[PDB]
Order: sequence, then C-alpha cells, then structure tokens
Amino acid sequence: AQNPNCNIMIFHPTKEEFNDFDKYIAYMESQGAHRAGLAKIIPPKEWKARETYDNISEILIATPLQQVASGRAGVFTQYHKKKKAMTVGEYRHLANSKKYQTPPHQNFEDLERKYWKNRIYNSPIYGADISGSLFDENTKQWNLGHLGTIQDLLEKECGVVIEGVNTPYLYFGMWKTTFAWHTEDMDLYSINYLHLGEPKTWYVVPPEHGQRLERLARELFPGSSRGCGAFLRHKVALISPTVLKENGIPFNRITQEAGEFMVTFPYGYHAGFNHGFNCAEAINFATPRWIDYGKMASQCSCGEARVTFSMDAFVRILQPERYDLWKRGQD
Ligand SMILES: O=C(O)CNC(=O)C(=O)O
Ligand SMILES: [Mg+2]
Ligand code: NI
Ligand SMILES: [Zn+2]
Repeated sequence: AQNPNCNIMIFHPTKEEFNDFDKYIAYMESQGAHRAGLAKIIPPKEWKARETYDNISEILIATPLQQVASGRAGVFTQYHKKKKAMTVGEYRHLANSKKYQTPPHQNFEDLERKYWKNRIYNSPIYGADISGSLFDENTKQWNLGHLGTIQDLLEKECGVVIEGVNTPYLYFGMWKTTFAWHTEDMDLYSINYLHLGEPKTWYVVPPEHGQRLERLARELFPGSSRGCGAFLRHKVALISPTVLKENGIPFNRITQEAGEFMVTFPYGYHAGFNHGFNCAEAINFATPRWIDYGKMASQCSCGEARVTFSMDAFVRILQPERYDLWKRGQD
C-alpha cells in the first residue's frame, strides 16, 4: 500500500507530464498521494499562469467578508459579516495597513504560533468566492478555467446527462483570513493555485480518518452538532493543531507559496489561513474514483449550508433517497 502513513506528498512534474491533467492526478494517486487528503504540485519551470499580475487592481470584491470569531483560541467558530464593496487595489491597501498587516516574525513557524495564539482577537476581511479566473487564455496546461467539467465526468461514468456548470473562484486574502474545517461539496476534489502574494498554511486530515475529526467536532461544538448532523458543511468551525494533537486526531500541515498548486482529495478535511495579502484561484473537479465518495457524502439539510445550483443534480442522481430532504433545506 503506497504512502501508508498518509503524509502530504509534493510533486515536480516535467513540462511533458504537465500536459495531461487527468493522467497526472491518476499518477499521484498511484503513488498514494490521496491518502493524505492534500498534495502539493510545483509546476515545471517552463510554465506560467499568466504574463503579469500588474493589471488586477480593478477587479471588484462585491461582498468582502469580515471574519468574526467566537470561542477560545484553539476552538472557535467564525461568522461572516458583509462589508461594502471594494476593488482589489483598495483591498490590497487595507491588507497592508497597520490594522491588518502581517506582524514581524522569524519564519513560518513563528507566524503559525502567532496565528493560533491571536487569531480570535482580530477580525480580518476576506474577498472570497469571487467567480472568475486569472489564467491567461493561452495557458494550456493546468488552466483552472479549462478543466473537464464534473457534469461531463458524471455523464461519462454513469451515462446520465445533467444540467449545471463548473467555473473557478478567486480568493483575495490578508493576514489571519481563515478557511474553516471542511470537505468539498459532495466530497469532490479541489485544486487551488496561489497566483500571487503571501503564503497559505493548510491543515488536512487523511480521508480514512475523517470520521475521527467529525466525532471531535461534535464534542467541541455541541450546540452546532445538535442543530445539524453535518454541521461542518457550514464551514464555520476551527480547531487548532494543538487541540487536534491533544485528542489524537491524525493530521498534517504544509505551507503553499505563490506559484504552487494544491489538490484536495475526496473527503479530505482541510482548514488553514493566509499569511498576508494574496490571491488564489480554486475549482472543484471529479475523477472516476470520486463517484463512490459522491454517493456516500453527508449532507446538511438544516438550511445553513446553502450551495450552488449545480449540486442539485449531483444529489438527485447520486443520492436519490436524500434528495427530497436536502432540497427542502435548499428552500
Ligand atoms: O483558499 C481558501 O480560502 C479555501 N480553499 C479551499 O478550501 C480549497 O481550495 O479547497
Ligand atoms: Mg483589474
Ligand atoms: Ni476546500
Ligand atoms: Zn446544517
């Protein structure tokens, strides 16, 4: 069995190996990468996402989100308070302001310590989930706006043609902006490219151990757990590495830098934070191996999780018994 300890693996594809996306995902899996829940892919030196980032300041962040925490330093929830629209250039200035800028630090480890110690006492503003792409149309390899669609994958594997579309999203981050513990919608894969700026630290639980994290989360957020049998789908709960280690939950950590891809695998729980001003692009995707995870994915039916148009067909086709309840939660 490859990668039996479920370590995060890092890949350095050649330019030739970077041509066929599906093939390379399958190669990584042949080496056990999925066991970790997360892999890093460093693109060949010949590759570029686009020529420059000099012209991105006019992009609009229509609904910047201020991430307000409640709880204790290692165990908290966050809610998103909507703020007035601002451009990327306005957001970058805000991120770099004394109120929001990254503090002096020695190295990633020192910054990580500062994050866990101090995150709850601040409310950073995140430009998340902005439909769009920063890949040049002429970038043919690993261009997140030109991947095979999940609807086409389900059609190819199962024979059923469905409605829906699959497009990427931009994330503009600052110091302490946070992504809560989650798996993807319908336990899909995700791929994330860090276009520019400061790093992003990830934490991940191996898919084979995801239920351990769920059980801890029910313990730690007991009101939330009573409200919803899949409340991690709400994407509001944080648990620190220290707390995870105290409770024996298997996990790993890695820092992604600008110019690097991360792939999250089906049912790989992940969480993390941004080091300073940055811009990432991410999209969900599927492979044949995903279908079995999609059929077994938990779902939130309490109303909170509220998701894209395109999840309807996945639930309807893969989870017909759950569909009527889930759709009531949509409505
Ligand atoms: O970058 C972020 O804020 C969150 N990204 C992901 O959860 C992802 O790419 O799957
Ligand atoms: Mg612009
Ligand atoms: Ni994710
Ligand atoms: Zn719910």
